[PDB]
Amino acid sequence: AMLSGKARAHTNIALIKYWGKANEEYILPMNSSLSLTLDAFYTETTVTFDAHYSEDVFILNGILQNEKQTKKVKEFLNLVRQQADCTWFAKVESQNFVPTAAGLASSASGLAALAGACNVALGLNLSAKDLSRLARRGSGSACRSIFGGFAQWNKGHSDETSFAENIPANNWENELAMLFILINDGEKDVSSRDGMKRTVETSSFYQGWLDNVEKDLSQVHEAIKTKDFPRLGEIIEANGLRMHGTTLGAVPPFTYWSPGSLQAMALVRQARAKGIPCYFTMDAGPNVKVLVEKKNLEALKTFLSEHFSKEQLVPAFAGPGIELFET
Amino acid sequence: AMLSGKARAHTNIALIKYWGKANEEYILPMNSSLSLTLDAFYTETTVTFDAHYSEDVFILNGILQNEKQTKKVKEFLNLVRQQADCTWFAKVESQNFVPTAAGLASSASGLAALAGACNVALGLNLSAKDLSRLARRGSGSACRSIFGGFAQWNKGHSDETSFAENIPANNWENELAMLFILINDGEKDVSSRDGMKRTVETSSFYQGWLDNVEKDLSQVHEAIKTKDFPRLGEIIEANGLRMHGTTLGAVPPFTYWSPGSLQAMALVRQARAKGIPCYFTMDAGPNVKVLVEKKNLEALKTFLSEHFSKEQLVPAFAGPGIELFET
Ligand SMILES: Nc1ncnc2c1ncn2[C@@H]1O[C@H](COP(=O)(O)OP(=O)(O)CP(=O)(O)O)[C@@H](O)[C@H]1O
Ligand SMILES: Nc1ncnc2c1ncn2[C@@H]1O[C@H](COP(=O)(O)OP(=O)(O)CP(=O)(O)O)[C@@H](O)[C@H]1O
Ligand SMILES: C[C@@](O)(CCOP(=O)(O)OP(=O)(O)O)CC(=O)O
Ligand SMILES: C[C@@](O)(CCOP(=O)(O)OP(=O)(O)O)CC(=O)O
Ligand SMILES: [Mg+2]
Ligand SMILES: [Mg+2]
Repeated sequence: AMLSGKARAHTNIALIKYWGKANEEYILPMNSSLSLTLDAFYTETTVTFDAHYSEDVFILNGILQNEKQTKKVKEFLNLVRQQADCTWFAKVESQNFVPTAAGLASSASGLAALAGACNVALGLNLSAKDLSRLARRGSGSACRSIFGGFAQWNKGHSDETSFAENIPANNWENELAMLFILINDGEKDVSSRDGMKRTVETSSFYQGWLDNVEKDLSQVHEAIKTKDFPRLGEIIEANGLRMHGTTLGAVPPFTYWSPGSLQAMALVRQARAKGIPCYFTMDAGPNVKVLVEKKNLEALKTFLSEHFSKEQLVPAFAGPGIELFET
Repeated sequence: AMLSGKARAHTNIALIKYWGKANEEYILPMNSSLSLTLDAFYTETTVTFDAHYSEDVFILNGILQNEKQTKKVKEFLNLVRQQADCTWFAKVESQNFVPTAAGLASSASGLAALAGACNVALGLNLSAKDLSRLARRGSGSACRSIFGGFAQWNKGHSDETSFAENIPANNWENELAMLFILINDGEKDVSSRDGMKRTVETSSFYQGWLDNVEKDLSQVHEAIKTKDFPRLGEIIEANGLRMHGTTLGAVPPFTYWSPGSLQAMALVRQARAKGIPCYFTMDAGPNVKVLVEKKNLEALKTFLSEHFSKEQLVPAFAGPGIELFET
């Protein structure tokens, strides 16, 4: 009496940020977002539901995860089980294909992969849209990893209308790259879920954030239509900076930046001034991702080696949507 | 046919920031502010108006200043001359008593001192209030350096009603200190005048800044009345962070922070967690000022030597208002 399934899902990085929930229980977002799915970084996950299991078990890179480390996994299992009316404990075994000690965020690829594996195990037979909705409920950013290339998460107004979709771009995503700059001098960081909640509830800058998301999204779409990279880059760099601005107005205020983050951001500006078109973005942590055209990627990598070891500079390209496998 | 005068004025650091002009021509501020005048850092200035001078001349620490370096000085001379109906070119000789290469902001102490010296030379015989109004027109933050200890700049609504005054605190300012952490890894920085203008005109976060200044000011006043240092510190640290937040929402966005600024801010947080009550604040540049009680200053200095040379840690205490001298 067992049911099992497997999936592989790639990470995505938001160019227009999701920051703050309109509904915390269903992870309905206050604003729509837009991401690029990447090839380099991904998660492979198997799940087994078995009547003979005695508790939920989560293994990550071969290491048994403790209660706190399993929290998003455990909550997703309960909600997928309630949706299937399944009463069995599960075993989740996941492997993250990210660079050693990089400290990448893996909730997007991990919960997306877990959602795909559960869809297979429990025979839910979900469409891509409904698979995105399911993964949304484990982690908002996971719903975009269902899709490859550019994807948009439409905020919607309901569990039924909040989900992601691919954005066709005439293969423009295949001309682009993202160079990760790995920064480790970071303080202990508020989780994305807790930080965005504190920002929604207390930041005097959050209305300014909301008032600007939709125009940024429209201009990303216009830029994609004309393959206008400097225009894309200027929009997404300011969007990310605006997102981080909101945490300095929270109560108490906080920042995700480390000293190295600022050095990296300053160097991106110098690279642009030397004529290398490239634009930075940060999520809920100190790493700095640099959006650049493929033709300019080695120039950018060379320039940045003056201050960062080669271990600290990891390129990624456009990647595919989720893949499901039977066991 | 010559007229001369001299003044000494001390720097002040704003605990509640002035950020943005409601009227650029007269430097009427969008919000009121509140500062501590310091003992360690000051400017001495002599001015001579002479019918036989052939142009305005500004000497700073014995170095002839070029046109761009003289701009605020030159503009103040023209406006004080128009107020006296004086037609003579001037020579300004100023010396800044600040630490070598520290990169301290000297417009407050320098324009205040210049205003005091011109008041003497031209026999304007100004009250402290009217001297504050005069200095306001050269540089907003200079109007607070007329006064010692705590001073408030009331935004007013007119050239007549915008000026600073001392805040009596039952000598509480004499129990306090400010430890400067000198940071030099800073990019080339937008001037305070240009940055605050860009923030007023373009930042989506500026309304959030305005909406919070008056409650911060009220709570500083309540804290002064009860000599409640942790309450003072929490208010002013968040006020400063909110000020810097506004520049990340400007168009284009920018920051005054350097990598070292963030390291310093993180270390202040660690110091507080080790039980040292201290609170940071930054102006339009990378240096970090740390407000601390005198009894806790050497503990703070010791703790911080783990990451900064002793040249980088300069203490200051409460200081006096402006002093005028005849020639
Ligand atoms: N490969 C994986 N497979 C399944 N679940 C995973 C996983 N990697 C992480 N998780 C789950 O996601 C949780 C971490 O997600 P969370 O969103 O809080 O952090 P993160 O890594 O995405 C950085 P941030 O908090 O800034 O978004 C882990 O505690 C675990 O429950
Ligand atoms: N000791 C002094 N005496 C007279 N004028 C002085 C002076 N020191 C500086 N100044 C004047 O003030 C100008 C600098 O003021 P400004 O406000 O732009 O810079 P600042 O040193 O206060 C840092 P910030 O721009 O961040 O406030 C100088 O160019 C000069 O005109
Ligand atoms: C900063 C971000 O990466 C936010 C990541 O937050 P999460 O998606 O991890 O949060 P939950 O929805 O609460 O699970 C920006 C983005 O991915 O859009
Ligand atoms: C960041 C601040 O130090 C602003 C200093 O700005 P200035 O007073 O130098 O600007 P102008 O009025 O245009 O001369 C905060 C403060 O002193 O209140
Ligand atoms: Mg995450
Ligand atoms: Mg100044």
